[PDB]
Amino acid sequence: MLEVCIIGFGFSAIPLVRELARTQTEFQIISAESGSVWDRLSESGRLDFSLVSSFQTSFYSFDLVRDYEKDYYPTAKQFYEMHERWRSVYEEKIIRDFVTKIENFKDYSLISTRSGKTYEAKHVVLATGFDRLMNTFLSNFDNHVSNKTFVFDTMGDSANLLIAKLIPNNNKIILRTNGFTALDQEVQVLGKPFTLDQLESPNFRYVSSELYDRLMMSPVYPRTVNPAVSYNQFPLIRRDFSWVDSKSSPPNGLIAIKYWPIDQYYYHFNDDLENYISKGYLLNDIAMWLHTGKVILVPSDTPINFDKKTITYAGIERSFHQYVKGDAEQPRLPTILINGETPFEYLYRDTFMGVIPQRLNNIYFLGYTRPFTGGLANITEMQSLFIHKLITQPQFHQKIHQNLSKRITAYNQHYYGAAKPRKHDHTVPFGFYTEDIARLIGIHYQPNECRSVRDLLFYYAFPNNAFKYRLKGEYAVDGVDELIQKVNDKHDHYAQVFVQALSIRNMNSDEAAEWDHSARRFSFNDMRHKEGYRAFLDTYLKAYRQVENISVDDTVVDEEWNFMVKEACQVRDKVAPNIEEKTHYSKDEDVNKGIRLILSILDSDISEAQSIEFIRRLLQPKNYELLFIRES
Ligand SMILES: Cc1cc2nc3c(=O)[nH]c(=O)nc-3n(C[C@H](O)[C@H](O)[C@H](O)COP(=O)(O)OP(=O)(O)OC[C@H]3O[C@@H](n4cnc5c(N)ncnc54)[C@H](O)[C@@H]3O)c2cc1C
Ligand SMILES: N[C@@H](Cc1c[nH]c2ccccc12)C(=O)O
Repeated sequence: MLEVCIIGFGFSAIPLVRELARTQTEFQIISAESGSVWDRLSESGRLDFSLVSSFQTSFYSFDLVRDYEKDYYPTAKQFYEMHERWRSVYEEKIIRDFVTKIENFKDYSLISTRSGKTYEAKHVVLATGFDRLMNTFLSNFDNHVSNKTFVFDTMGDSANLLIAKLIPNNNKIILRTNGFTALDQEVQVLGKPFTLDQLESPNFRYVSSELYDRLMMSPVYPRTVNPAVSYNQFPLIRRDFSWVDSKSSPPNGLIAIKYWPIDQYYYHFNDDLENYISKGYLLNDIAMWLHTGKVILVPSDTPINFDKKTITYAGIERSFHQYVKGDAEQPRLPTILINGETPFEYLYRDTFMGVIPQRLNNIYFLGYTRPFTGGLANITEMQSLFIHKLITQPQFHQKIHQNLSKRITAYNQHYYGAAKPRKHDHTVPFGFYTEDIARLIGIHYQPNECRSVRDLLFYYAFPNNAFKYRLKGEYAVDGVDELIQKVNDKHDHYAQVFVQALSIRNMNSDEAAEWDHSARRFSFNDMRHKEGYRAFLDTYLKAYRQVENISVDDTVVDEEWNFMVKEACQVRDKVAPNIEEKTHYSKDEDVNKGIRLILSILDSDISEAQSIEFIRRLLQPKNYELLFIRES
């Protein structure tokens, strides 16, 4: 009888199928003829956008070792073409059918399909993706609508893309909001560009969770009074974070939108705008929309008349063309019967690492963990190794399952505290998840085995991408050595991120907050770098309309709209004039001097002197314990 049956083949299943093939483990795939959202967009000519995740976190290690030459954000078209490439490789192992039920028994599961053919398999892996009504809404969007008003009740990456397609046709956008977290998907470090996933250095949580909190959360929590940051100019973007009860930050369950800042979009695309726009690189700078009044934030209880399609704000009954509210993504799971009898209910927090449900036997979930930043590939590549190791090695299967409920309890205590399960529990920081899985599999690194300072840069500062853990050991991929070499050379061995931690080692969280925003351009939501691109924004809108073959009238200054903009930006108009011109930009000075210190001792063996003390203390970090990794 079959050893492994995989249900669903799109993107998440790729690395697991690759490993089962290499161990020549018997397996079968069943995926529906229907296809994915990527197929639907392909079939309607709608793959004209880009990923919000960098290439090095969005493509699998066995592609990166062949294809990586620089950091960049691939297009949707590039993403899907990689999906299809791998489908052509394994299509002979795919039965085109739709799974309707799984009866889970002691040794095996009985799988049913719509064609009526049944299958028996010892191990069952589900990688079927998620449902979103927002997908159908993008597949039916008319991008030639112009001179209209739109009302949004949710803000997310899908909503942000629609706003980017609506802005150039002179459409006005109203956001009825209880706040959202937005982050520049690319930032500058002493002028040079870094995708945000490059600057997370997540293993510094092992030094101290308080130090790691100071490294990451001042752009998310309103910790600085600096009047240049968007959460001071537009306080309706602030969310109610009272649910957070973990000492691990960024907390599991936090989601952010990643967007092109206009200064970085200009840097990359201004010399060939019409071509870049047509390739899928669209300007989606929400901070620029608020700055210019093209998007306004209004209180979440602003009244809407759905009968008349009006919304009333600033004393104005504003008629609107369309109202938009996105649904909750739910996973696409078939009916699963505990013991062939009891319906199973999915709950992310009641599974181990989002993969192992504790009510079932030999059933695994692949692709249902979401990364807080970067691509899903980092997550699904590590999940695939975990799953493959579970399927093919009984000693590991037993070592994990013998205390499964206790591992889940300790995991949840660490990352959720006493919070009730939330809809977004499945979102995790990618460098915590890949490192968590690595330590479970045993392909992690050990902080105490670093010899030189260059070793400490790799352990702590080099991003915890899946390929980081595939240089040596059980899941080693050929070519990973040159890839890490390329990445280090191209990012100066990540000395810049390492120096950030050193600069804040003795600050409290408010000192750290103001230090983050003392740079000439701080990483995220710097409102000082918007007005200077007003001219370019007009060039962008003209070029966008040329690509879309549309004629649009911008002569009518919407006076009603201008009035509503003025009402909505009163805090901005008060705090923005407080923006200071400094003599010293403290963060820029500290990072330059810290980088020059590190590159002079890069090759020194572990043997300012207070920085020396800090660096030597990285060999035995005292917050290294993760109790869900142990077998008691
Ligand atoms: C608009 C949009 C933009 C995105 N952008 C990014 C991005 O920039 N970066 C990123 O990392 N991720 C992004 N994602 C995430 C994206 O969902 C994943 O990267 C990927 O598409 C999901 O892979 P999957 O294999 O898990 O699901 P899918 O690709 O949806 O594959 C699941 C497959 O299983 C099939 N299937 C489902 N149920 C059954 C069943 N019962 N029986 C048989 N077959 C079944 C489906 O038909 C489908 O073919 C985006 C998602 C969307 C919707
Ligand atoms: N540590 C870097 C990058 C960073 C901060 N907060 C983040 C949140 C998410 C991703 C990256 C970051 C900085 O302070 O600029």
